[PDB]
Amino acid sequence: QKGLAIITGASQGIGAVIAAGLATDGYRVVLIARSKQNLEKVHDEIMRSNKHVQEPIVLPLDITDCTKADTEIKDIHQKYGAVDILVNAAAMFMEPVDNFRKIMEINVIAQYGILKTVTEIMKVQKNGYIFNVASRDGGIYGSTKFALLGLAESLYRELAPLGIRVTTLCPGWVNDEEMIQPDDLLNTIRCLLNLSENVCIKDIVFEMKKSII
Amino acid sequence: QKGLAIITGASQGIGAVIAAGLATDGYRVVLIARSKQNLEKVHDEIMRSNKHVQEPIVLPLDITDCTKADTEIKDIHQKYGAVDILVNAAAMFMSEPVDNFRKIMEINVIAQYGILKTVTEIMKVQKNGYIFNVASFADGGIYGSTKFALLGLAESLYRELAPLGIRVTTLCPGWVNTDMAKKAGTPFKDEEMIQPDDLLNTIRCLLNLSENVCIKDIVFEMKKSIIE
Amino acid sequence: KQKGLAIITGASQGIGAVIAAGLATDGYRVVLIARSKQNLEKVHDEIMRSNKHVQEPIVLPLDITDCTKADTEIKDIHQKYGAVDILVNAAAMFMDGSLSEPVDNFRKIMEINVIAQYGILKTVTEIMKVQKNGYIFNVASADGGIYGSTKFALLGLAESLYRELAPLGIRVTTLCPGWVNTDMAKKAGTPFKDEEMIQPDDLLNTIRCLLNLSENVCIKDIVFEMKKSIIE
Amino acid sequence: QKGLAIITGASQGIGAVIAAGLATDGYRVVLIARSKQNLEKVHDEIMRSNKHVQEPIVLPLDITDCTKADTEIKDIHQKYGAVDILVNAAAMFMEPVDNFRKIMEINVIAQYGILKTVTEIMKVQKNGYIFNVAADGGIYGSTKFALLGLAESLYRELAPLGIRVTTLCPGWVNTDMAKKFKDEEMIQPDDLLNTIRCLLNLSENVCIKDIVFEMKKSII
Repeated sequence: QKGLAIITGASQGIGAVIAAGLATDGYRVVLIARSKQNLEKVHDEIMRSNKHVQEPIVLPLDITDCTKADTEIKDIHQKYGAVDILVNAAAMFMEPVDNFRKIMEINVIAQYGILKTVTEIMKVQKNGYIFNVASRDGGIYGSTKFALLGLAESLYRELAPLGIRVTTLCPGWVNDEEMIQPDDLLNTIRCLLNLSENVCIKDIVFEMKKSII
Repeated sequence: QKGLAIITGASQGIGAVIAAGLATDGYRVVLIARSKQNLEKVHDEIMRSNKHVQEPIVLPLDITDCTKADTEIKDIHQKYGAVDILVNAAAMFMSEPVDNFRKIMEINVIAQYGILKTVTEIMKVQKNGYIFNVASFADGGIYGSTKFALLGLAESLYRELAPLGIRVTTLCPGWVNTDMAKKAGTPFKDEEMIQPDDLLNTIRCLLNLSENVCIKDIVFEMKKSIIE
Repeated sequence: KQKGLAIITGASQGIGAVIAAGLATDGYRVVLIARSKQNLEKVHDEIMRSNKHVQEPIVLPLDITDCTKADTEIKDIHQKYGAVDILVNAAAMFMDGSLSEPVDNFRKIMEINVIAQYGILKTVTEIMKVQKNGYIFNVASADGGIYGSTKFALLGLAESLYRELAPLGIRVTTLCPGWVNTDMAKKAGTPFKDEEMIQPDDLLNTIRCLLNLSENVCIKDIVFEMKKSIIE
Repeated sequence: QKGLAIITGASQGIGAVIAAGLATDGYRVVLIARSKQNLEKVHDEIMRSNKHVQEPIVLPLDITDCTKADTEIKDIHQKYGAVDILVNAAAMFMEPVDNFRKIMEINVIAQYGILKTVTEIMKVQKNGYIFNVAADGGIYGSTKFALLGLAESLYRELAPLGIRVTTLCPGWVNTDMAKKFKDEEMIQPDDLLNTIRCLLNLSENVCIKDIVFEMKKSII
């Protein structure tokens, strides 16, 4: 647990909890989002709750701005070294056609841009771990949800032979503790990071007890 | 009485086969593809091969232009009546990846969404209809993302349209023996692949099932593939 | 290619009875398997009344749990009538044993549904393996896990024979319908109207469609859902 | 307080590694298998391997003998109390007809029997966790699916009762049960042990039906 940890949706909920979780674990986290108001908030807390932490890297950014987002990340790669972890924890953004195109762009294209950038870096490293946090209208939501899965699926198979691992975590509801707690997703990741170097888990599906029956 | 059967990618391969077949069965097929010229040929072949068939409607169209697609199809519906079937048989399309990824999503997913929205609007009003989807390697995940997005779309509509009386079935064949197969990178002999008629006859079987039977999808596999 | 023998289990009623009838009308010489000789004969007589010129159905009074007697009878018919083109496993699901110990009920349930099925399969597949051709069709349908386990065991069996038999020219397809409109549905007290359910003919017509696909086309399974079930 | 942790296939391989792991963690583990002496080994290793540990109960038992198994498990429950965990790590025992019948008895009928007994107990406690470790004519395939259908069935049947179930489906794991091709860089038994560790620590309302472990190698 020594290199950088890029985390989208880092200023809120799950992204924030995992950011503070890996920072405590030793990684140097890169907090991506927009609010150089909400991020710093995560920055200050992290380092105000730890005896010793590498200190978070506040990178205000709109990942939907693909070109810029790619520049920002590369720059961060030039200054602070290798990237060991990428956690896609950004919340999903749910005339008809125009809206569907817009939902695909923000939820899938942008994500693809980030993976594209971070994957080039990791392959040069022959190592790295990618974590995807999912969830679970004439098909808008479904098409978008599967688009991300199929993307994860493809990367899983082609990045494995190169030492890079991909795991998508699919929980039902998470924030009332009748749901899946954010710490559950964080601890499952710590477990993942600690498995044998040759072990690959495609994904893990988290279901709420109440939802089962 | 058999109404309209709209087929996309109707000028070549699987589409041309299913279109010619449904026309023979008695539907008035609407042939959609970019080339007016190549569509007229499928149209010609049909008239020629059938004694009594409703003349296919040649609709040169780029489904990417969802606005034009909606207008044209609704005009056809107003003029010819009920739309019984939609067969999405358009071929899968595949300087900068991110923009390339967008064009691939737009052409394969966004466009089909447009056609599906138009047609389902018509079918929802009729409280009847059958939608068939014909589906079919690294690259940073572009191919799989696109494919899964179509299935996710299909999955959602299957559930949403069921109660309205509209059925949806996605057909997933491995390599299919059409000219498009040879021009693609097919390493198998004609015989070894899934045949075009297999898909058409499966669609024929689906159309004949009782009204309340729903089959989300049928996966077609090559003996050869299983062997290997 | 002349049409040969078509063996149907659970042929005296329900879905099996309907498929057997249709296959007889299609030209196959059907072998009706079930325990009731009386009821098998009624099916035999009904088919002949529907069409007197059809190949005459072979009535085979059998308890398929008697794997040895099943093997013997089936093989004699193969010796007698030739090539076995089709096997349809449509015997109903025996789901309940009135006994004290559940572990014992689980044994009996597994014996009657999986081991028995395995037996029939073993006999017919070795016949088809010699022929290098044939088509096998399976009709699927707080237990403490007893039901679910028996159901998957059957699916697990089908899935492996699918891969195992494909290269031998033998195809396997499992049909998984929700409620089907037959007398057995009535016997099971279905809460649905007849038309609301999947009709028997849909399974029969789907089997007919599979039999006409090109020889190299393999479809492991087809799932049938009732509009209502989805609407619910 | 941590109660009993029942482990089948505890005398060797994965079950062995899982048993010693849970012992070190705090549970009083019941070691089930046929070889008494081998169960003893695990017992003593665990003993000498930890400064302090609840002493493992050695239970020489052929779970094939259902009635005896149920009895033996009830005594331990009577005598020692609550059952927190049940780890089915027993190996897959593999006229063909009668042979298939035997394979089902040993692998599925027997396991059902164990689950029945343990489930009854956890039912009352309203708490508990069950962990499953997963030209033939379809025998192996059938058996494997049978076990899965059972686990899937219980998964949603026990969830509302406060009892969780998770099936761990690994590929090749490096245990000496290596009768039969990879170079000691398969799945390590510790990976399964640690995964179970993680699952035990998740919120009590989170449910994970199964986890598929693959070899970076197997994905060519």
